[PDB]
Amino acid sequence: SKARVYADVNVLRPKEYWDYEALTVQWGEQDDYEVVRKVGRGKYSEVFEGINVNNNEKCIIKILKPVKKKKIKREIKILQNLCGGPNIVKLLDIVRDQHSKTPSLIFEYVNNTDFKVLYPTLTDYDIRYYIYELLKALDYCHSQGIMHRDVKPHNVMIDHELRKLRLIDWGLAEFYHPGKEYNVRVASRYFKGPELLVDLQDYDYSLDMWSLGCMFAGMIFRKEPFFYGHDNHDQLVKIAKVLGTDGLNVYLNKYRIELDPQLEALVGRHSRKPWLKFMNADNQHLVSPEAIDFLDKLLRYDHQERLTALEAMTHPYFQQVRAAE
Amino acid sequence: SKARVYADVNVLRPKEYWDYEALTVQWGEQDDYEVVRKVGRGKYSEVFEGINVNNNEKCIIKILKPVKKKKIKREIKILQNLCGGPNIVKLLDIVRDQHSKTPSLIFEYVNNTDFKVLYPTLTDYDIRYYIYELLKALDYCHSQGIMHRDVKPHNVMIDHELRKLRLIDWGLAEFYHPGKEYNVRVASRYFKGPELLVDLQDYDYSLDMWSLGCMFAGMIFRKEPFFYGHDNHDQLVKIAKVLGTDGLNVYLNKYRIELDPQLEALVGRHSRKPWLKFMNADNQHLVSPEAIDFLDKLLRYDHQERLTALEAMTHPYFQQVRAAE
Ligand SMILES: CSc1nc2c(Br)c(Br)c(Br)c(Br)c2[nH]1
Ligand SMILES: CSc1nc2c(Br)c(Br)c(Br)c(Br)c2[nH]1
Repeated sequence: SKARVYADVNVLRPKEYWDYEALTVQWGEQDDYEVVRKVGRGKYSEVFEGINVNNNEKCIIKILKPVKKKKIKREIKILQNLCGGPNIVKLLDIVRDQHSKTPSLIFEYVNNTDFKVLYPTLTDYDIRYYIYELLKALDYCHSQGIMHRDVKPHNVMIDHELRKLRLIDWGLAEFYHPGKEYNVRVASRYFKGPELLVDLQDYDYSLDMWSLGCMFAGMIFRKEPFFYGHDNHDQLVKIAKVLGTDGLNVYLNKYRIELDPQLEALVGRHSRKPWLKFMNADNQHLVSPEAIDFLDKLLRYDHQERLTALEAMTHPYFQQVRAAE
Repeated sequence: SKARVYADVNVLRPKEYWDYEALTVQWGEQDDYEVVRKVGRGKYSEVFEGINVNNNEKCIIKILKPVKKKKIKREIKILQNLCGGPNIVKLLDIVRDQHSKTPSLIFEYVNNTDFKVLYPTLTDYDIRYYIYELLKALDYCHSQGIMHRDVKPHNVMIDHELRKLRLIDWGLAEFYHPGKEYNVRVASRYFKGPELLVDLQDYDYSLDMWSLGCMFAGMIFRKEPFFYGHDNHDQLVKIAKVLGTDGLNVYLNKYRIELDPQLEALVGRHSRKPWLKFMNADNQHLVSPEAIDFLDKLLRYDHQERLTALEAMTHPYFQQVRAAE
């Protein structure tokens, strides 16, 4: 498999663009930034709102829990290539604890409103708008040869008042290389594309669209996560129970990929579930023919069938938002 | 039915934008333009290359065969609204024979190469490129609330050397009005969308995409016309024999449209014909998974399922052309 778009970005760019292991970090002053209050935390870092001692501007300090120098160079190089692009979290500085080497990435500040409390307030248009904004981030990084590999609400910071959105956490992000096999233990479970659940290692930008699709199904259907699987195997089961297994079968055959006997019998056989069957009084006003049509073109077993970010932005669903533009 | 996009363009614009009957033509000097040589001719006009006596710049003089003042105002008003837009034939002046009222529309000159001789020379990329260019014309007029209703090679002037393309002949063009029934005797037969063949009068911009789809199938498969039907009825037969009749059935049912018993039994029952079954040594190099995928998304019975012009431009098929941009 090869990405249907932006497949040669890296092959035509200077090696120093993608050769992240060959990055020599320019550490700044661990001082210019003061932690003001812990505002978040993944298992790969603790996050705090912070102040830039110099200009007093707010900032976000991401202190990294012991990371292999090679992975940090990846996240850093990726942040550097995408810095300036639409809705990409701006990396303002890299610093380190003098005494112990602990890295902290300094980013632009985003007065974010956690999704668990923001999404239920979102109007039909709001969702359309924000998803749209997220699509600019995605189409942009994809156009730079980068797979985020970790799309999800948690990684989409949103300032509702300013309507400013930023795709964050490029720690699981990777450069796309035509015909390269990648680890399928990326992205959060509930957003893991089928290809990740069936060890189809030669994936691409499309991985993200599925993630987005999951995030979108969650927002319109008000069901977060949309595919709540306790474990990777069960994750493929929550999917098959929605997309149907015959679709899965076609996917598996097209890419000559087998399934492990155990999971195989666990995913059993399920008929495709109409998207409208997820509709209820609570989300009826967010569901629409276009929302369904857009979502249907996102959640495709075949990563090759999924809408590319650029195509998603032109789907009529986004027409009103584009018109405001 | 209502267009999935640009549906409210006219409803939000000043009435003088679409009220073409209320146009008061500003006739110029029938003199400034001299016919140099007949270069074309439809049944609604004779076309000649011409010279602008003033600046000596070449021009195209379209002398209209007796037209109802109401239709001329339509073509003229439409040409005026779209003048300046991407690849839209530029209307430079409207004049009239003093002695007899015969109208002549003066347009920009295009050193065109008839398609019957140009297309066979076109490379894979050339086709992609030109179709792309045509899509800008289409997405633009559609975004102004106008249905061309007559897309076809004959109406796409092309200067291969300059790679300049213009969508011409807006004589069958009309303003789009949400929920309005239009005459289905528009566009040339071989490019008539199914909706035109089954009297689905509430069509929209999508009509054009089918036309384009036909033109595209002709160019990649080297089969002009692609759907060669001797008459409107037989036109729906050449289609059903390709898209299959069950698809047709779904279309007919969704829009509660019956078929006339006569044609009904004439279209009989046919299975869908894989697009790749139109491939042969002569067009093999122009056919590709993306070309097929793009075409498949154009030739849909359901005008609502067809790619909108804006969506077609973002289809991976056009990726290389967009990259050159
Ligand atoms: C889970 S709470 C949280 N808020 C964040 C903001 Br605002 C930014 Br900007 C960045 Br970078 C990260 Br990482 C964040 N993590
Ligand atoms: C069929 S030959 C022909 N060539 C044309 C050119 Br060049 C232009 Br510009 C326009 Br407007 C029209 Br109508 C044309 N008709």
